[PDB]
Amino acid sequence: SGPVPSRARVYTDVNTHRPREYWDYESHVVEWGNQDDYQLVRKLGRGKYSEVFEAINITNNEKVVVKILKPVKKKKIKREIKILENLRGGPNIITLADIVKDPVSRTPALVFEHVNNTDFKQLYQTLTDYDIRFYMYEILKALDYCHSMGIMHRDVKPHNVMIDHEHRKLRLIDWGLAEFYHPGQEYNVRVASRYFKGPELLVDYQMYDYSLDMWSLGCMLASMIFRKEPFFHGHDNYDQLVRIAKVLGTEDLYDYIDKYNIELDPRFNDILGRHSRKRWERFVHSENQHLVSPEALDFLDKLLRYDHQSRLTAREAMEHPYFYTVVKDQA
Ligand SMILES: NCCCCn1cc(CCn2nc3c(Br)c(Br)c(Br)c(Br)c3n2)nn1
Ligand SMILES: [Cl-]
Repeated sequence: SGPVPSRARVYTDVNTHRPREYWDYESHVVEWGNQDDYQLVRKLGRGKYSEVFEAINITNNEKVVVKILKPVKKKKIKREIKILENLRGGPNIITLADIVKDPVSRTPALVFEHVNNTDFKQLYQTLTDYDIRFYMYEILKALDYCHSMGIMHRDVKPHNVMIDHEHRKLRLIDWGLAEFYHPGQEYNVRVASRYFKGPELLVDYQMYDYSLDMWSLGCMLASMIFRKEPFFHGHDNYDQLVRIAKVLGTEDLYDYIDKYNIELDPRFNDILGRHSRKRWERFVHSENQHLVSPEALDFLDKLLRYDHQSRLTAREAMEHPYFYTVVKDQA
């Protein structure tokens, strides 16, 4: 008996109703510009599968960010580009400015709009209760859009969220793991970062959807309001589930496994054990209480679910009382 199939509650067939070329990214033709149009100023960091540089466009003298791609399948490069082009102009989505190759190394490079970003290691420790609600709302705008455009991000984490706190603007970046959602498709579970992997990835359930991003959002929200980074601190993919089980309890976990008839890895049986579902007040203490509210806990609780079908959609999340003040001020 194989695993029970699954479909997305929302935006299920959006890609099917679009032209083939929208999602069939393998056939997409790429027009490569010249890297000589950009002069690298300084290195912004050594990314996961790239080298990221701040650069200036010598044509119009404007600051950009050049992301030199590390050698990956051309198929995946076309995917990231096509997804970036499909989402351009969208709310809080990073803007792909250009696509170039170095004249010598012939190495593919992506050029993005610049964002005056403050790292979350320095920023998140300063954010107020409102700041969290505000920026969470901005990410939801991005998630709701890309989900509506038939795209899972599959790598939602603080490092992929550039925040210009001075101008209160937010950009969701790094779409290299993003993929088009098609109903019935079995996806690779080896995506996202370990601390932000959804349970479906940890138990190897391949037929997931947009709701994967909502779990990652939940992990982010938990780490911010509780000031515990990361919230689920596992030492590997297996222990990660154990860390989650020690919070959400093992009862809902095994029910989740039974519902989708998931064949659990033989390793899991001993390390999981038996754990109760903890109350969120346990994580509330003297230093984080000013960020924790009954609305926040209610909203967080509806993001962090084993059953991906039972998690809030992005739009549902935006309509939560947690964001009532934010919505009002944006009018
Ligand atoms: N934990 C120690 C601190 C070092 C880690 N770290 C990572 C970063 C982010 C660097 N960065 N900025 C980017 C901008 Br702006 C754009 Br636009 C794009 Br696209 C990318 Br990819 C960026 N990466 N800071 N500290
Ligand atoms: Cl959604």
